[PDB]
Amino acid sequence: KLSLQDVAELIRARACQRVVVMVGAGISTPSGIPDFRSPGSGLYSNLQQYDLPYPEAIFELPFFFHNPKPFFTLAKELYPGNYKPNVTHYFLRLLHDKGLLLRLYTQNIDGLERVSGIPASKLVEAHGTFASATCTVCQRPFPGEDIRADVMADRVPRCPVCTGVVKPDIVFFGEPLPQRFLLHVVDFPMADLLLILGTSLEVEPFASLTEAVRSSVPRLLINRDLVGPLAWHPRSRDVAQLGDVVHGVESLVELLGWTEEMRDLVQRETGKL
Ligand SMILES: [Zn+2]
Repeated sequence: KLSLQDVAELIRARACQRVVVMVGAGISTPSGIPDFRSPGSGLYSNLQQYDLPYPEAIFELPFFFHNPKPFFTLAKELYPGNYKPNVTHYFLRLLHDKGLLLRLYTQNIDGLERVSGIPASKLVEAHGTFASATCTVCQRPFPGEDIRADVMADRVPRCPVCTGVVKPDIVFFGEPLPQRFLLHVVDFPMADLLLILGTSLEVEPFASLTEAVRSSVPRLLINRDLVGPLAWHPRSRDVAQLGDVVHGVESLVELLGWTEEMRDLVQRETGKL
């Protein structure tokens, strides 16, 4: 058995230079990111004014092409700017800056990884991103920055060449995952540490990735509770810090002796923001 502290030591001793992180919704709740599926919110209330059989319909093509305006409501809401990364995000920013981060697989679409300062090439956004868009009609690619004004103005972005709808590269139901997902073939075998923050590991094939790391490689789950493959097939080098994600992360930063540096990075970074 290893403890959180033992993992911290591997990092401190420089024995973990190729960390692979998987993270889910649990890291973005702190930043106040609303759940579109959860009642009681401002965003949930918004979508309720449209004719939708359930909230998940905004992620279905047939609905989109019937009426795109529901989706673009969620888009406006989640578009970069509205929200600020949290300590969880900057922690991953730190790992990058110490040359310790091999890759960061995320299932969020809120973009808070890009904002906290992590480079597209270190990221694999498994659910897609608002940081770019495709024309539905002619297949043309565009910077998210470009449909920005239309999305904040409640207008349906339209392609300049053919004037079709320009859609953020989010993944809808039935859609194949982004191309970058296939980086897992080379990232997981090569990982010396696997870190899993704030995800309940139900959605496949995301969950099954935790089974791609070598048995000699520790797997650390920081999360509300023990979940999926980590729960059903345990491994001897598995460590769980069960509890509040933010709390658990501050503990690791502590055990790593990164307190000072984290406190700082968080003040440059949200300063600017
Ligand atoms: Zn077009």
